Formats: sequence, structure tokens, C-alpha cells
Amino acid sequence: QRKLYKELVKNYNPDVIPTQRDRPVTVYFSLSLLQIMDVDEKNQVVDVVFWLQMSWTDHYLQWNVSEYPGVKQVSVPISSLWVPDLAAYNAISKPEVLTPQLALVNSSGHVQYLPSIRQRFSCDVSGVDTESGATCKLKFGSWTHHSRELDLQMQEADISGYIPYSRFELVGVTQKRSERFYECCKEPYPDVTFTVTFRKKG
Amino acid sequence: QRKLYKELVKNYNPDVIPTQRDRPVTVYFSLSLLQIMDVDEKNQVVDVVFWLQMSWTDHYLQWNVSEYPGVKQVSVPISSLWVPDLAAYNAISKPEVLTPQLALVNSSGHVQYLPSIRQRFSCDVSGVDTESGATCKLKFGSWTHHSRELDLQMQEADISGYIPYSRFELVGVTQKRSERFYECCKEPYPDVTFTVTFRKKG
Amino acid sequence: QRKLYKELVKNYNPDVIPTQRDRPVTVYFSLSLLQIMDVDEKNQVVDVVFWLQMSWTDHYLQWNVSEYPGVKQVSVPISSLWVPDLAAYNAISKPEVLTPQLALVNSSGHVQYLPSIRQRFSCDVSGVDTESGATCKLKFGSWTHHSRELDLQMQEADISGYIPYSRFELVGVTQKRSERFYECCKEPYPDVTFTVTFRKKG
Amino acid sequence: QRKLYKELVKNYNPDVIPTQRDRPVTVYFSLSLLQIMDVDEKNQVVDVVFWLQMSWTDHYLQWNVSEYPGVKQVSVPISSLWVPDLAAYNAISKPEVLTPQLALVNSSGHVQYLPSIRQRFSCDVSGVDTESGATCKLKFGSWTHHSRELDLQMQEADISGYIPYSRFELVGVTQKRSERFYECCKEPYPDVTFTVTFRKKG
Amino acid sequence: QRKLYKELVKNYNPDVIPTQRDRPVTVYFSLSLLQIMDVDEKNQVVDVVFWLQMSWTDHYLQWNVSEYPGVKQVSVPISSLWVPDLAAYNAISKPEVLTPQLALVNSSGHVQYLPSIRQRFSCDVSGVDTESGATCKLKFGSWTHHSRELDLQMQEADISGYIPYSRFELVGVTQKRSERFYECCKEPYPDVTFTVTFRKKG
Ligand SMILES: *[C@@H]1O[C@H](CO)[C@@H](O[C@@H]2O[C@H](CO)[C@@H](O)[C@H](O)[C@H]2NC(C)=O)[C@H](O)[C@H]1NC(C)=O
Ligand SMILES: *[C@@H]1O[C@H](CO)[C@@H](O)[C@H](O)[C@H]1NC(C)=O
Ligand SMILES: *[C@@H]1O[C@H](CO)[C@@H](O)[C@H](O)[C@H]1NC(C)=O
Ligand SMILES: *[C@@H]1O[C@H](CO)[C@@H](O)[C@H](O)[C@H]1NC(C)=O
Ligand SMILES: *[C@@H]1O[C@H](CO)[C@@H](O)[C@H](O)[C@H]1NC(C)=O
Ligand SMILES: *[C@@H]1O[C@H](CO)[C@@H](O)[C@H](O)[C@H]1NC(C)=O
Ligand SMILES: *[C@@H]1O[C@H](CO)[C@@H](O)[C@H](O)[C@H]1NC(C)=O
Ligand SMILES: *[C@@H]1O[C@H](CO)[C@@H](O)[C@H](O)[C@H]1NC(C)=O
Ligand SMILES: *[C@@H]1O[C@H](CO)[C@@H](O)[C@H](O)[C@H]1NC(C)=O
Repeated sequence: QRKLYKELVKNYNPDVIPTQRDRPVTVYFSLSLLQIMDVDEKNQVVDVVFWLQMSWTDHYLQWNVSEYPGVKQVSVPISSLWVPDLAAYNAISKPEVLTPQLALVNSSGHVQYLPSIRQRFSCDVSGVDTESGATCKLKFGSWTHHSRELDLQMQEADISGYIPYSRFELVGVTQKRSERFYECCKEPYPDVTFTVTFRKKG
Repeated sequence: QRKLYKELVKNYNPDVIPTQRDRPVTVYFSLSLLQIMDVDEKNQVVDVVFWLQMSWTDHYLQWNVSEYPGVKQVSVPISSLWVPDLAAYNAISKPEVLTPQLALVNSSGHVQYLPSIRQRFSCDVSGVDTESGATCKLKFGSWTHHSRELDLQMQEADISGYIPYSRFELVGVTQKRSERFYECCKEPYPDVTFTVTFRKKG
Repeated sequence: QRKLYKELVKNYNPDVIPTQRDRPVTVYFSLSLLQIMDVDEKNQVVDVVFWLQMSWTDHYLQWNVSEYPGVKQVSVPISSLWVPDLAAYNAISKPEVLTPQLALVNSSGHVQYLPSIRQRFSCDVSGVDTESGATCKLKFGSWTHHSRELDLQMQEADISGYIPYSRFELVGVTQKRSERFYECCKEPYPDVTFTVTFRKKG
Repeated sequence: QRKLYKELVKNYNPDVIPTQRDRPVTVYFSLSLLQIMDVDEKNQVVDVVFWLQMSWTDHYLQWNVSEYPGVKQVSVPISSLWVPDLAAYNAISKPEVLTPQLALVNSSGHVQYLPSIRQRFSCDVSGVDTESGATCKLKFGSWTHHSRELDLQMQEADISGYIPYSRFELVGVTQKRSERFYECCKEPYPDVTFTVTFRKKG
Repeated sequence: QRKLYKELVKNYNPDVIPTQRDRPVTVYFSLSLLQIMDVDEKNQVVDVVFWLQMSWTDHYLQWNVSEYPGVKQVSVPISSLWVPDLAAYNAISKPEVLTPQLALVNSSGHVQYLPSIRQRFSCDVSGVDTESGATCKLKFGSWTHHSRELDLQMQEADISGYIPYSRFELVGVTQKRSERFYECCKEPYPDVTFTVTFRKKG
């Protein structure tokens, strides 16, 4: 019934970005803030819990919807396939993934990974009591592949996920991707930056 | 003696949900509160310890009660078979499983997993001192499988397990499963939500 | 010299209890209190460090004292053989094993495992200042095997291991194994319960 | 298209330093301070988050730019190749690597590893309030390979990475490599030492 | 050039103590105090960071200095060879190894392991303010092997490694090995006990 798995992994090396030369693997990135845990005004850091949304197309993982019974989509362990090496640029703590590390794959080869993470970032929380509000920037981006290899494209930033209570309230979330040439390598480097603004409830 | 193990694992890939098409693996879910550890009124979080009761039928794991001596049920490591990818939609800390990660299996193929977990959840503990009491919702649910693949069915919520002493006392536990829709993915995702109400003893 | 190891592991699956049908593997259990670290009167929990003493007979692990030079007993990693799945039924934290995870095995097949553990238990430490003293019960027991598969038999509780200083002093340690029956299995269940009584030194 | 990976790992044992005899593997070391988290004046320790810049040449990892399509550089998991066993001599906590553990490799065989680390060091933070400033020395160095096997060569210390805000401000960063001697062995052990001086903003 | 590794591991099982019968593997043990982090007078525990010096002779790991080019000594991961199962008897926290887990081996077969560890011990720190000073005993010893299998021999205790500043100052370090005849089995158990005395600087 599911010899599909045996086949999908057969000739697969997850350390290889599935590019079809000059055809950069495009990954649709998106972050959804769930809650702001703490704010260390003393050391300038915020504890955040978010919901990463990543989707890309792995040509190595497609199959004939017919050659296999009624197998539309399968559930695979991220440790089995290639997954975007996105990293938090201003992080000061290792990311702690809260949810099961599993991804969904199409019969056509479309992967979807939605981990819930709690991670701490370096940020200026000076004006977290002022009505103006403290602003934190969460910069994400590939850690090794450039624009031609891995193309980052941000999608609709969902904010309806934020906790209703919570000691803090969201004043605004921006999100904007930028490509920077970096002094070297003819190839640019993309990155999505979520700008979160919040203030203590009073 | 027990060549049963060698056989049960022979052609098994634990990353594959044991469905036989138009036959969704039904898992009987149930949570039993053991004790409320702490309540962070400052950050709005509760530390809870409970033990989850999960049971399902794995057709790949059945055997002839005769072909094998007097082997009625075996004790296998969850890392060896498929196990429901249930997750706490609203958790803010990785689950810490306290008990041995072993499951029991019938000669017919009925698995049973009863782990004791300590995990922290985001919750509004404002009125934990009021006689009305603070209410927390623990939402659980499959993470990659929809209704047709994995059917969640809640069973009798046991409450006789709660610690007699404890700084807190249980005012009420509800528990109710709902089939909810999410953007994308044609199918809907079943989730069981345990609503716990407690107040500080005084 | 030691092809003994290559042979002892050859046809071994550590997930299989060494029962030779109608011959329940009997494990001699025993706990030795080393020190009481802390007592959280606010949340009702004790931090304990104890010395577990477990011994059983693995028929799969015996050899001819002659066929092998002068190899009387070997030192093997618990991850290599079957080991009792005993669990603390009243624990609120994963057990932290302090010592090397190695076991000793006889030429006849008698295993011995003595790990030092620090674990926290839920307990009523209300009267820890009273001269009467607070009493904690540490209930241990298999997690999946019943009486016919794994027979728990408690042996002499050693108390001479307790720390002379320490903020607390031992008023008494009981220890008593009990078997029961429940709704199911027609299968009984063994469990050893160490009852520790202590009070703050003043 | 990337059978390159299958080939690069084929005859590779990452526990073997890629010295091509009498030609010591030279690794270009460099640290970049990102932020000083806390200073424990009571126990004399600093919590630091730095950027580590390491680059070396692995002759075992080179390939014909032509024999392989347009594969210029690949992204490999440090657990797959040999990587400098540099250690922090005066660390009092295990290093916590924040970024993805991946390295970049040239078609010629030049590896590049840039991990972001948060680690705590033993240091005299007495005068952290004085205008003179507290000074900490972060001594790094290979731990098992001597001068002839692994040659450490420090490069330009980048300081533009430091956090603008932060409770502390950098008064000076030195950095100087020294070839020293030890009471364990008969051989020179090189080591780069970054001397950071900072004071609390007031 | 280094097929030496492929050969050194070929017929090796690291769970087997390398005793060439009637020849107890003698390990030269030695501890060097680096710094005393904290002292919990409330719970009677000290946080210590030391430097373990262990050396022994593994006959299975020797080679012809000629049969292999100019390979004098190699750097191997402790997970690859047998290493003394020494344990901290009165430890109340798992040992946290700070340095790279690698060992050095002679062409003759002499292993050397020098890990830096931070571990907490149960100790009477009552008089840490008195001029007399608090005294802590760090008892180490094999966990499964007795005198005939593993012979512990302490060597010069180096104290020049202690941190100059530090809230505490060393009043004295003794170190003395004792052979402790336990219950049964005529072969006793050797254990080295480092007695450290310190007082708060004032
Ligand atoms: C995808 O699978 C279908 C069904 O197996 C393949 O169809 C074959 O060709 C025609 C069109 O359906 C049928 O008459 C044959 O009977 C099918 N052959 C088989 C093996 O049943 C189709 O060719 C496949 N296409 C791809 C992309 O591989
Ligand atoms: C899955 O593949 C389908 C093609 O059938 C495509 O419409 C979609 O973009 C992919 N994602 C889904 C529907 O989850
Ligand atoms: C099932 O058990 C029967 C009991 O009579 C026995 O003959 C045989 O081993 C098994 N038969 C099949 C087809 O599974
Ligand atoms: C186990 O198998 C038996 C076989 O008759 C079945 O009746 C029962 O519902 C299954 N569940 C358990 C764990 O008892
Ligand atoms: C034990 O080993 C000896 C070899 O000295 C052999 O003669 C004898 O048959 C063996 N007996 C058993 C119990 O296997
Ligand atoms: C081996 O088991 C026998 C059981 O009779 C016992 O006498 C002997 O002391 C044991 N050896 C050990 C565990 O040291
Ligand atoms: C690389 O491969 C080409 C194949 O066209 C071959 O001609 C050439 O000798 C190789 N170049 C080097 C650097 O050896
Ligand atoms: C690899 O790095 C070296 C460093 O000098 C550089 O010269 C070379 O161009 C890089 N790779 C190749 C062969 O292009
Ligand atoms: C050592 O190596 C030499 C030359 O390879 C050869 O005589 C023999 O293999 C070895 N002899 C001894 C005594 O180790």
C-alpha cells in the first residue's frame, strides 16, 4: 500500500537542495506571532513563541497519483527530506521547536512545514512601557544558499493567532523581504524581516 | 520463543499511518489531570502534569495467537511503531515525557500508549484567586493527518487521579472534541480540547 | 579474549523480557536514600537523590565458564540488554541518572544494575517543620509487564547511605510491596512503595 | 545532478585531520563579539554571544569544476566532515551553538564554518562599573592537535557586529595568537586569545 | 596516509576493558581544581569546575611506528574506544563535560583523556565564612570494575590551575586513594577521594 515511502527515500540525500539548475528552489516563508513571553529590559531580549509557515517544491518527491492506490499526500519526518536552512539572524538562544517535526508532501511534490517555535531575540525593549511601544525585528534567511539557489518569498503575515490576554498587546507587525548583495559573491542573499511592535498593557 | 518481534518489525516503517483506505485509523484519546505545578500570573502560563491515554488499531501488527506459543501481548518501544502525532496546539514548552516510552500491543493489533507528561501551556490565570476560578484550555490534535486519515475520538475523562493536597483544587474539567477547518488542505482537522477550571485553596 | 561480547549480543533483542514461559523473570528491587535536596512547600514536591538496586536473571546471557578463558563477569551498557521498565508512579520530573549506565553480568546469567538517580516527586511536605514529620511515598513498578511476566520482589532497604549533615534528618523508612487486580487483564500488578519520613533539623 | 555528495563522503572519516603530511592543516580563526549578556560579579563569570569564523582547506574535498555540471560550492553538515576541535580554555559552560550546523565547501576544497555561539566564561568582572573597565580573556585553541598537525592563524577581528544598545559598551578588543607549552606533552600548542574590555553604561 | 584509524577500530568493542588477563588495566587518575562557582548553604552543595587527568594503556591500540608512515599519535573520539567508567560518588548533578570529547593515543598504546567538567556535589559548606573553612570531599571511582580489573592510581594533584580572583580561596587540597572492601567478592573497590578546603575571601 505504502511502498511510496520506500521509493521516495530510495535515492534521496536530504543535504542536497532540490534545484533543477537555473531553477532556484523557491520557498514561501511566513511567520505568525503567537505570544510574547517575557521582556528582559536589563539585557535587552524578548522571549517569543511563533508559528513558522514554510512551503517549497521538491521535484525529487513527486509520484503518479495512479501508480499508487489512493495516496494523495504523505506525512514524513523532516530528518528524511531536504528542508530550508532558514536561521534567525538576531537570535541569542537556540530555537526550541514545540510541535512534531513532520512535514506534508503533495503527489506533485509540494512540501509544507509548520513548526511552532519558542526562541529568544536580541532587541531594544526600552520603550515597552511608553505608549509609543518597543519595536523588535526578527530577521530570517538562508544560512548557506544564495538567491540563485534558494529564493525566499514572503506571504501574508497572519496576526489573528496572537493570545487575547497576555501582559502585552500588538501595536503592529510589518514584514518585508530584502535582497542584499553583501561585499563578495556575485550572488545576492535574500531575507524576510518581521518587525513586531508591542507595549505593556496598563 | 519471541521471533514475534523479529516478524512484527520486519516490514514496518513507523512513519506510515496504518490506514487501509476509506478506513481512517481511529485513535481513542483521553487526558487525566495529575497536578497543577505552578501558575505564572506575570506571563500567563500553567505548568501541568497529566497522563495521556491513547489507543488505536494497527493492522500491520496482528498475529495468530497459535502460530506463536502463548504470546498474548508484547511490550514495544514507541520508536519502533507508528504512534499518533498528537500535539498541544497551545503549548509554550516542549513536552517532557516522564514515564518509559513503551506501548502495549494485542495479538489482534490493538496498541495502547499511556505516557505521563509535564508540559507548560499559555493560559489566562487572572482569576486563580477568585472563587470563580481560572480556566485553561488544553487543545490537542493530529498535526499532519486530517479527519479521513486519523480520526480522534475522546473517551471518559478520568479525574480521580488529581493530587489530594496541592496548592490548587479542581473546580471542573469539561473535554469536548470538535472538527475544525483550516485554510488550505481540503480536509478538516479533528482536535480534542480539555477545559480545566481551578482555584487556589483558601 | 572477549568474543564473549560478540556472542552475548548476537541473537539479542533488548526489548524482549527474558521469560522462558510460565517462568516470570523475577527482579529484586531495592532503594537506598542518599539525600533530600529540597522541599517545595508551595507546590508540594521533594527533590530526592537515591541509589537503586536491581538484579534479575537473563537466561539469554549465560556462558560456559570454561569455553571462555577466565571471563567470570562482564560490564555491559544497559542499552545492549533487557532492563526492567520500572517507573516512579508519582514522579513529576524525568529521572536524571547520575552514574554510568552500565550493568554487571554473571557467567550464569545474573544481571546487576545500580544507578544513582535524582528525581522529583509529588508529596505532602506540610509537616516538615513539625516534630511529627512529613511523609513521602515513592511508588515504583513495571510500566507494561504484569505479575506473570515480571515479578517484583523487594529486598533489605539500606539506610546507612544517608548524608550525615543535610538540612533534613530521616525519621523512618518503611518499604512494602503490594500486588493488585483491576478492571481487566485477569492480570495482577506488583509495586514496591518506599515511605520516607523526614523533618527539618532545628 | 549532485552525485557530488555521494562521492565527497564515500571515502571520508571525519575524525581524521586532513593533513597531507608535513603540510599542517592551517585554520584561519577569528571571533566577532555580538553582545555581552550578563556579568556575575558574585561568581566572576560573563555570558557572551559571539560569531566564530573558521576556514581551512580539506584536500579530501576537492572536485573537477567540469566533471560536475555547474556545482561551484556545496552546503554540508559539520557532522559529515572534519572540523577544527577548537575549545575555549576558560569556559565554565558547554558552548550553545545558535545557528544551523552547516559548512560551505569550495570546488577546490576550502571549508568555511561560521557558527553563532553563546557561552559563559570565567572572568574578573570586578571593575565593570569603573571607568577603567573589566577585562576578559577568551582563550581558544585546538585540544588534541599540536602545531605541526593544526596551525592556528588569527585574522582581522571584526567589531562592527556589537549591539548598539546593550547595558555594556566595548572599550577594547585585542586578539593575539601565541605558541605555548604544557605539562602533559612535549609539543607546541597554538592559541588565539581575544581580550575584551567593557564597562556599564552610565 | 591514515588507514591506521580503519585498523584501530576494526576489531574493537569499547565496552570491553582491555585487560590482558592477570594484568589489571591501571589508570592514572588526577584532579585539578579550576574554580568554585557557588555554594548553596541552604541545601549543602558546591558547584565545581575541575580538570580530570586520566591515562591508561590499551594493548588493543598499538601499532608498528614503521608500518605506518610518520604517524606517532592519533586523536580519537572517546565514543570509539574504552574509557574508565569513573564516577563521582557524592554527585547530585550529571557531569557536564565542557571540552571536546577526544583522547590521545600512543604508537605504543597509551591513552590520555583530559576533560574539563562542571559538576555539583553534596557537601557541608557550613563553615565557609569561618577562618577555619568548609571542607568538601570529592570521591571518585570505577562503577563496575573492581581492583583486579581496573587499578586506580592517583598522581600529583596540580593546584596551580585555580582562578586567582574568585569569591573563594583554596586553603588546602589533600587527595588520597583507598581500597574499600565492600560486601561479597574478595576483590575490593579502589576509590580516590579529593578533599578540598576553601573559605570566602574577606
Ligand atoms: C501515470 O499513471 C497512469 C496509470 O497507471 C499511466 O497510464 C498508462 O497509459 C494509459 C493512460 O492511462 C493507460 O491506457 C495505461 O493502462 C496506463 N499504464 C498502466 C501501467 O496502467 C500514465 O502513463 C502514467 N504517467 C506518468 C507521468 O508516469
Ligand atoms: C499541492 O499540489 C496541488 C496540485 O494538485 C497544488 O494545487 C497546490 O499548490 C499544492 N498545495 C496544496 C493544495 O496543499
Ligand atoms: C492460525 O491458527 C490456526 C489454529 O488452528 C493454525 O492452524 C495456524 O497456525 C494459523 N492459520 C493461519 C492461516 O493463520
Ligand atoms: C485487545 O484484543 C482483544 C481480542 O479479543 C479485543 O477484544 C480488545 O478490545 C483489544 N483491546 C484491548 C487492549 O484489550
Ligand atoms: C562446558 O565447556 C567444556 C569445555 O571445557 C565442555 O567440555 C562442556 O561440554 C561444556 N558444558 C556445557 C554445560 O556446555
Ligand atoms: C551470580 O549469581 C549467583 C546466584 O546464586 C550469586 O551467588 C553470585 O554472587 C552472582 N555474582 C555476582 C552478581 O556478582
Ligand atoms: C577536469 O576534467 C576535464 C574534463 O574535460 C579534464 O580534461 C581535465 O584534465 C580536468 N582538469 C584538471 C584540473 O585536472
Ligand atoms: C576557494 O577559496 C580559495 C581561497 O583563496 C579561493 O582562492 C578559490 O577561488 C575558492 N574556490 C575556487 C577554486 O574557486
Ligand atoms: C615492525 O615493522 C618492521 C618494518 O615494517 C617489520 O620488521 C615488522 O613488521 C615489525 N617488527 C616488529 C618487531 O614490530
